Amino acid sequence: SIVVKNNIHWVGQRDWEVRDFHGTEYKTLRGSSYNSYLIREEKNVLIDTVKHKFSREFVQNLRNEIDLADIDYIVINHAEEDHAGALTELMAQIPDTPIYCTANAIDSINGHHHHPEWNFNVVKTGDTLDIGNGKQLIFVETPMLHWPDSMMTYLTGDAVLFSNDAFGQHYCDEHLFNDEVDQTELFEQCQRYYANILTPFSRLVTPKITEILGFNLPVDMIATSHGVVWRDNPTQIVELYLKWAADYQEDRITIFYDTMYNNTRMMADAIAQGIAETDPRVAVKIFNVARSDKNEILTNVFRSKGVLVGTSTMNNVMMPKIAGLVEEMTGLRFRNKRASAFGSHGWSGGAVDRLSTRLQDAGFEMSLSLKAKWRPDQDALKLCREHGREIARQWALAPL
Amino acid sequence: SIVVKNNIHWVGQRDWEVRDFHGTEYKTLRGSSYNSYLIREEKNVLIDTVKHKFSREFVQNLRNEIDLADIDYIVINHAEEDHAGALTELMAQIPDTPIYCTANAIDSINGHHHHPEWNFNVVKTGDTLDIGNGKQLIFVETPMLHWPDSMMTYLTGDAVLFSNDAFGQHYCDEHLFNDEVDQTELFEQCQRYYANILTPFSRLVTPKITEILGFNLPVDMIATSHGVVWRDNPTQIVELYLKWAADYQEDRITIFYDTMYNNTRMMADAIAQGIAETDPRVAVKIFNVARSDKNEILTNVFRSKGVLVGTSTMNNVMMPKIAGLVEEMTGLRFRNKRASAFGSHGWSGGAVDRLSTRLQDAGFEMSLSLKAKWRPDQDALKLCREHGREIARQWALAPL
Ligand SMILES: Cc1cc2nc3c(=O)[nH]c(=O)nc-3n(C[C@H](O)[C@H](O)[C@H](O)COP(=O)(O)O)c2cc1C
Ligand SMILES: Cc1cc2nc3c(=O)[nH]c(=O)nc-3n(C[C@H](O)[C@H](O)[C@H](O)COP(=O)(O)O)c2cc1C
Ligand SMILES: [Fe+3]
Ligand SMILES: [Fe+3]
Ligand SMILES: [Fe+3]
Ligand SMILES: [Fe+3]
Ligand SMILES: [O]
Ligand SMILES: [O]
Repeated sequence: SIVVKNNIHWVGQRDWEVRDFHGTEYKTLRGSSYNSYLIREEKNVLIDTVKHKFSREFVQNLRNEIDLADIDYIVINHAEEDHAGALTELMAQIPDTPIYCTANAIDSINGHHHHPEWNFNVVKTGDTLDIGNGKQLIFVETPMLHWPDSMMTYLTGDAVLFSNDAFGQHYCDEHLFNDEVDQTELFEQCQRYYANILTPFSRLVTPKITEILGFNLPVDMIATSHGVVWRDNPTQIVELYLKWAADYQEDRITIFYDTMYNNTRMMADAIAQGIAETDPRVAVKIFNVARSDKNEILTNVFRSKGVLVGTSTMNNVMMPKIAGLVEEMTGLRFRNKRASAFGSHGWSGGAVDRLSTRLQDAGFEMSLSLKAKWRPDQDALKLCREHGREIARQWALAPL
Repeated sequence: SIVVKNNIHWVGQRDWEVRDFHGTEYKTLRGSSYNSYLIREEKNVLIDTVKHKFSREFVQNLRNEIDLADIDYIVINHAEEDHAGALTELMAQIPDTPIYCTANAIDSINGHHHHPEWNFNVVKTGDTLDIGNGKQLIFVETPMLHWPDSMMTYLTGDAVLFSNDAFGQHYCDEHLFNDEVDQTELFEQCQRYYANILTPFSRLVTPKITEILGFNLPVDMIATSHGVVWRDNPTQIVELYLKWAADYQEDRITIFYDTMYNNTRMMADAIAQGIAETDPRVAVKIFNVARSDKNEILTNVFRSKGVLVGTSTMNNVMMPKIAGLVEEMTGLRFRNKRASAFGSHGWSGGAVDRLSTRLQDAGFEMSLSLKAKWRPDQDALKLCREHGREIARQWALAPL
């Protein structure tokens, strides 16, 4: 194990090979980690666990650190499989150990493990737990961040905020602290995390952070359930969350599409040029949804002021990958963004209008659509380049 | 080149490496071919071409077979890129050569190539073209099979029906004739082709085949644009098309789903058991949409009497891959099929009802949904197994 601070010991699990989270909806390109902590004062407290597949390693490593019978309290900030998956394995050795968690946590913990006979202790915001030596744990309820059972645990004296998922990122490294890792790679994974997971709950992030800051509690470190431990200016990740939650957007336009014969692709490239030559301030990214990483697309959309989505008509409907991605954006609930649909068709078409409607349903302020028949000739590409001009002038953050 | 029959020479292109058709919406696991034919009587006629990427090889191989200036007529049964892609390359050497095709073909050919100065000859059903030696070509319009410009060309005397896409399949082999290849692999690719491409136009297949059979024209061979040439009982592929077009279905149920933590998967496996123990006559297939081949899924759905689609609730909506696949099935327009939605949720759910509605929009006759919270315990799995029982009894093709 690794010493986090004083009597705080990291007993989690690094996952270098992991590439798929939430099934296949979140690609972890730089691996991930599952942070579990063992506090050893007068009382011994285990905070969260690890993935189920590493349950055997978790219990064995935990034995080498401390006798399982000497563990007093178990804390579950979150009952998702990647944090409470090894719970059943552990409770088999110490079934009488009390479990501190939220009321919703009992529903989620029992929902996965089916061991309601366990000794649960429902906690709510303001509740405290003495561990001796003048130190105590303070619990803060954070429902829908990102789960109904989510909560944070604060350790007095050491000033360590166990935030679980919050302020975490999927980044695997042998070093434990934020000031010991690559800053660029760290920022990319942090932003990648919020944009794909916490975006729809942005309206709850600001008020909750304000509430926690209102407690006037000192924060020396922020120990999340994923990635590094924030010790050097740990409040920096909290500030980013404040910015990201405020309907974050840069002067950027993201264009993505699906194509069978590149007709729609040629439209996208023409649109980008029309934008770039109209507003040099705007950064432009283009992705083929079939050839690109879905999570990178969503991260840019989160950063963008507006997007253009392209699709060709296939059997009177839009292409499946485009339909699927739009369905996903509807769940993320992006705010204060604009959208414009485009694409090519053969005869009757109809996929472009279909897509435009669903983008509006997803919450985007819709501009006019751009349509073309078969492969665009020189005259058609002028219109597509013109469409980019019209979009750039409309979506301008400032004059000129 | 290879001799098909008498003065008919195959001048197409085999594609062993090809794995993606229509972008990435049709996986060609056994490669494919692009059949082009050169008829050499008193007149010389080229029927269709090949993919654009093989244009340089096509024109070069064609030169070795015949002088390009000695080619009298060019026939385009279909103006899709995989058949008329090398047209521009060829017309650059012989721009004065007449092109025979449908009225819609001119719109599609010009739409891709942008060379309207070419000498087009609009043809319609019943039109003939003399090539000498008592032989002539007969044109038959087949709109929406699968394109508005689609048509077939019949050669009298030799009794060869150039059907283009119709009765074709994506199967690459060094041997040219159907009686020279693996029959099982051939049938799989043929059924795979119709189910994924021609399903929505099934209402047009029967009447068109009836019309062609009404001409009382002899059929010795059927030369398609993809795969083998039917010479040994060539009308066998036509009979399959008659069966497949009549809202084809076996006593079979296809179950597919997407899952983040296998909760929905455990429901699917439980449902399958409940069905298998209720109706042994039914064949059952199960697929994870994230781990399976999309085209194999659609082929089974085409063969099935009904399907069960599973999804967990993710951000108040369904999983993208499931939403995307449902969008695709809506375009295929399956008929006389039944559907039942299921899936797991965390708290409020809603993805199951959402999916069930879209399945009904896709044309499926909807049965009751099956829902579960978190991971199903023993009592929950009984319900899922019970749901399979209720589905099996309802979807029974015959009593008991
Ligand atoms: C399988 C298939 C289905 C199609 N269905 C339609 C359709 O329903 N309506 C339409 O107007 N065009 C249809 N088309 C024509 C395409 O939309 C047309 O070729 C388009 O310009 C190509 O789009 P792309 O940018 O993806 O290459 C279809 C084409 C294919 C290959
Ligand atoms: C990222 C994420 C989002 C979720 N969103 C919802 C939701 O909006 N509504 C709900 O009832 N449950 C939600 N859940 C809980 C899951 O539906 C629950 O864990 C389910 O039982 C797992 O489904 P599975 O079969 O794919 O593993 C969510 C879970 C995750 C991981
Ligand atoms: Fe989580
Ligand atoms: Fe997590
Ligand atoms: Fe075609
Ligand atoms: Fe084809
Ligand atoms: O998590
Ligand atoms: O085709």
